[PDB]
Amino acid sequence: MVHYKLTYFAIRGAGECARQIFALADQEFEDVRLDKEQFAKVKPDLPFGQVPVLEVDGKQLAQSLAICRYLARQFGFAGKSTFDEAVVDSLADQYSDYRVEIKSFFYTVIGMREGDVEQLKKEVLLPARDKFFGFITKFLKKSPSGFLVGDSLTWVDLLVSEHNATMLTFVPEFLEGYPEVKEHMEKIRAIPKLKKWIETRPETLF
Amino acid sequence: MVHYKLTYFAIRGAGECARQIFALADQEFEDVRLDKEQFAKVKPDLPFGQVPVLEVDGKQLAQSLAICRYLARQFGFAGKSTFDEAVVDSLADQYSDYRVEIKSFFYTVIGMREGDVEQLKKEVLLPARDKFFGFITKFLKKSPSGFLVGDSLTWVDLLVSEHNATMLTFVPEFLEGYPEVKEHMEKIRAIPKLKKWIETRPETLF
Repeated sequence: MVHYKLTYFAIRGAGECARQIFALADQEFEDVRLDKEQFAKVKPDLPFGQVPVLEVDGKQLAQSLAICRYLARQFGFAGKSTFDEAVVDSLADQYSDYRVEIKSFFYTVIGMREGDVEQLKKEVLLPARDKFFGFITKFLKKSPSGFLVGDSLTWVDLLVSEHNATMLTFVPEFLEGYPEVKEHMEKIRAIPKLKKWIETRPETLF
Repeated sequence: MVHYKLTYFAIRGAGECARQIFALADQEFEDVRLDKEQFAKVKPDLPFGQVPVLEVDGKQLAQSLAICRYLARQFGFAGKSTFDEAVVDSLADQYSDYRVEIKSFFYTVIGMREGDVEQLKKEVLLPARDKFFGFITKFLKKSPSGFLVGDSLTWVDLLVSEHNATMLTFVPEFLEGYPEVKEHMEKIRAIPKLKKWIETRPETLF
């Protein structure tokens, strides 16, 4: 069959969505986890000199979003129509904008950058999250099934549920003003094959 | 009969790549260009409070990339295989990473934010275009046909060529060490249905 290989760091981060799609599909893949120094050696061979990279039968595909969308389409977690597919897409991009907003908080909290936590929480993380969650919860309120688009799992469900789960580990009161978002993170993560993966996957933080 | 409406500002920006596919596909649409006050009355009703928004028989879709991809799939400008569609997706995502890096210089020229144009250009813009252009050149040099993916026009071809033409009007030597980038811009813009649009669309600053 198709051979899949995902090359990324030894964290969840931007590789985890792919992993979560594979586990939802019962799809074997080679899960290759690099440290900093091995990234430095292989990166000139990557399409944009960056991880995560997906090879399918040796053919490279980079960019988490493009990878996550591709695998979802292959295994039917993209949306049930091309329009719902675009809607999934639009939420995943809104999520990414958010992530750009908070890049200075996250990289400080994960100990990879210099800065003041509580202050970067106040001025950068909490605003950015309010806007993002404000929009996310409108989608959730118009969804009786609890999934972000339609009434079936799509790849954004994973992006957002997994990020929230990670955040709680750094910011215990992250879901404070947002009961729907919390309900969503628990609904997605209790999906048996996903649940199995969260239990068995390598343990990192973030 | 499918009715399309594009809602955006009186500006090229995030709306234009949608407009260009509509030009290539010979597809009628309502080009709705709003001002400050108009946007503000409508803002609460947009899915993430932002334009561009596309209405497809009344269904809203936000986020420029989600929008262009969806349009591209409809009219055969997305890629020839779902993998190629992935690779186009990833160059679009790289393009946007590069727009995030250059934001600071972009809002300065545009007269949106403060900051020095000698500084920001040397320090932010040109090293970022250097990184990015090496990528685009690599895909170009891999292509016998001139497009960035495959032997056919794709929607990242439109985003990349429209940004270069735009940047060219703030930075006269953006593109000086980069003949194949220039040839790509010239080649995409000469496509007759797109040429006619560039010549007939309203003239705006950006």
